[PDB]
Amino acid sequence: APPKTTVRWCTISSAEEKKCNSLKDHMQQERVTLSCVQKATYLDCIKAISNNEADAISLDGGQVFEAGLAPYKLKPIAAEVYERSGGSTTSYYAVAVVKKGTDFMIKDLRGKTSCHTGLGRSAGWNIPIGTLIHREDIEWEGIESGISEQAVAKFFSASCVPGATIEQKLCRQCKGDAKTKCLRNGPYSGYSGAFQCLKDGKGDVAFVKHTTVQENAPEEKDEYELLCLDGSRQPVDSYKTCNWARVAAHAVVARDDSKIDDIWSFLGMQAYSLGVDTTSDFHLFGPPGKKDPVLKDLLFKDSAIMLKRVPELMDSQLYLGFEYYSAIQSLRKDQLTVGPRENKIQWCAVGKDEKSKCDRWSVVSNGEVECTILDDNKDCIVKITKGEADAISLDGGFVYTAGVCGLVPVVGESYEDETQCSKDEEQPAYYFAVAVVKKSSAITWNNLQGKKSCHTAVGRTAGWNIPMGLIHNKTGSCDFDDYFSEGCAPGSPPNSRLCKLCQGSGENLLEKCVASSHEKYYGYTGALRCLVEQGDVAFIKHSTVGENVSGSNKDDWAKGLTRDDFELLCTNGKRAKTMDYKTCHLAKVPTHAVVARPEKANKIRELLEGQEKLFGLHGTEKERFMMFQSQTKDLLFKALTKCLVKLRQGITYKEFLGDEYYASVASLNTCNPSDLLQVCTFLEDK
Ligand SMILES: [Fe+3]
Ligand SMILES: [Fe+3]
Repeated sequence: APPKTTVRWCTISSAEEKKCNSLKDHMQQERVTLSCVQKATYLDCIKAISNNEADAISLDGGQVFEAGLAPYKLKPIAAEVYERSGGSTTSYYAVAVVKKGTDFMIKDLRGKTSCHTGLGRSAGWNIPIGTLIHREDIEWEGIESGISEQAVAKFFSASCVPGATIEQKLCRQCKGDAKTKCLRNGPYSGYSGAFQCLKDGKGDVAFVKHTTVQENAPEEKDEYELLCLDGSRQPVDSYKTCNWARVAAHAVVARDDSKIDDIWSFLGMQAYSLGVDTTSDFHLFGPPGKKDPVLKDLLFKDSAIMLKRVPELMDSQLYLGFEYYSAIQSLRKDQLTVGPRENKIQWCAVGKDEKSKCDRWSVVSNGEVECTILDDNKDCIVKITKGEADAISLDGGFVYTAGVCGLVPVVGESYEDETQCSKDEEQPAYYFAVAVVKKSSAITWNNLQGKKSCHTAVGRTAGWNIPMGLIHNKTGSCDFDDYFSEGCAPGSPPNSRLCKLCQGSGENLLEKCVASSHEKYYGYTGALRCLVEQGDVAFIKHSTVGENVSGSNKDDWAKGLTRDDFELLCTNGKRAKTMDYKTCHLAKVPTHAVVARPEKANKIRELLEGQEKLFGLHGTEKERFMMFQSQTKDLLFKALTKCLVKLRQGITYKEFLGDEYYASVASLNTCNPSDLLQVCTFLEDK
């Protein structure tokens, strides 16, 4: 994506400002050219980037955190990649390195001396200080107006903690001048300096990363060891079973509101040219048998092997994870101490009709269920990943996109009241993907190209995945929009051909193609209405038809209706009667399931057995409120849900979906993963 612009890099040391000037000499000869600015701190760099003075910096996990907060909301545009044998990674392990032969365990660290990478840094500060507090060791039980975070000064006798401008005990083991021993860029900073601090005997432990012995002493690795959390010691190479955490790689932050394309163009180019095996001398990442610590980790960490572009949906919150974001938070802000599950579950509700239905559930339940609101499914999957909402019942297609994201199926929606439900329950039986047509017996399966189709929504089992999975296999073109003549598939780009037949809120202005019941044509019932009113095709499930037809839907569009007005389209070319599913469907597909973070999932499940005993379809207070009946159409739960089938503990979204449906939504998504699917693909790594 084209400029011919300068990118203003922000360096926070003069060593690093020399590797940056050597790099803009290495391609003054490109569309995208570099410029270098030097600031004392990365925090002078952050607001340098807030104001439009600078354009990039590769910040630690810890300082990507603070760059992502207001009044500058910089986001991660690329990440460092790292391994040896197995592949590449987007993360690293914080370790606590000790000398072989000293004899302290983790219990015994008090009145010891520590070498730190820096103040506010992951492996160096956040991981190990945060872990000491949590265990009991560092005694800090907040800043209400409690004096505080440098209470490590009390724990450690003296330390070397670069950036500390509060404590003196913390500046104490640092080599260098007087003014400059305790600077960020000072001699005992980074992984490599904190390692040297320990080599020297200026600390008893160094709070470093998993490659720090090997980049600094590959030669004398047998002389060092790791300090495990279980009150044992493990060898240098046993860090997979002896680390303190796994944090998000350092990553390049840049204004959201700007030129993230030129920075990635420069970076993409640079790396391709001056990468790991360059064809001679400028190396952007190059780290052998120890150099001088101040020479290490300039621009990018020496252990970085590539720079991986970060999907546009990612923020810092999402970038760091739920655990690490919240661990920063713990120590970084207030004592947040007796509210981990705040015993109300937050339901995620898509748009205003489900909100009102939810709100009623809250009332009625006596606030056992509480409610969150969002405009999309997509947006609701983000809140859950982020701990801002806890659960949502989703179509199987969204189950796939959610499981990719780390969320797990809790209860499967069963559409037999009847079959599978307790003792009764086996596995939520599967429904069927179907193609519905009207009167005209011209239209066939094999004649749809050019038709005027209708879809439940984009990325919905029945409404999109089966239909488009199937068409796409035929054609082998990622052209979806340009197959049908015009259509409705809410959540489609507004410009699309597939945003053409949507009618939004009534038609009454509001919102012509959103994926919510704010859109006229959203859901299974929404796209039958499209058939009836505009559509040529309706991609729906097997009972839609027989749910709204012969006096079942009492809407005016549906008023006249009968199942005689509809037929099904077979894949063989032929047609059939709606009341014939087993013999003429698009495919047999898994049900709708409620998903949650895996930690949350066993008290969601009892919440729901609780609520179902009361508001389910043989509920005790079902006169007060029936959970599975909607005042519009499907709202929270599909409207003819009979019960919620319990998934056994630790079931993955793949096992839930099965291999057929797993393989069709994988294969379809080889073409145009949505932004939430791209954030979550990235993050399977974390
Ligand atoms: Fe780091
Ligand atoms: Fe569905």
